[PDB]
Amino acid sequence: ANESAKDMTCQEFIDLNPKAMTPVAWWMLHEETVYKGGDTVTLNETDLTQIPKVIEYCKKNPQKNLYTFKNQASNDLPN
Amino acid sequence: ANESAKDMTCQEFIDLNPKAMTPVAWWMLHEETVYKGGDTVTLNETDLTQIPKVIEYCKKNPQKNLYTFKNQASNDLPN
Repeated sequence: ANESAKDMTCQEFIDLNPKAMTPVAWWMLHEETVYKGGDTVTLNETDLTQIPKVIEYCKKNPQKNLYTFKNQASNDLPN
Repeated sequence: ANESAKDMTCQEFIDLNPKAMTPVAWWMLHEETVYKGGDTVTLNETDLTQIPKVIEYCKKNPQKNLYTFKNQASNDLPN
């Protein structure tokens, strides 16, 4: 266990099963959070737009880490 | 994309990468639904205890649907 989704490389992300790619995408994009400002853990329209972009941006850059794709994304949550 | 994390068979789950198995094991313990007046969406100690047990339930019962292992687990609310 714990081969590390946060250390999965982008070439490996685009090669994992497309069933389990969907949970991986939000786990990363919302960075395993406890959720702040409320409990509205639903997919937001930014999130729904980013689910394809976190895949495209990996096949476009196969050398990158999977979890650094959080740095671009705002989601909805407060600082 | 758009393969069924919600219908990954248990023989297919124990064959997915141990990197992305971790997101799927939470995702199944806490569905794409919305929360019920709390913050226990974290990898709390019940979830940390269930994440290995649901992997063990798939390799011992490889015919089951991975998401059946939610129906046993009353963890997706505050207590």
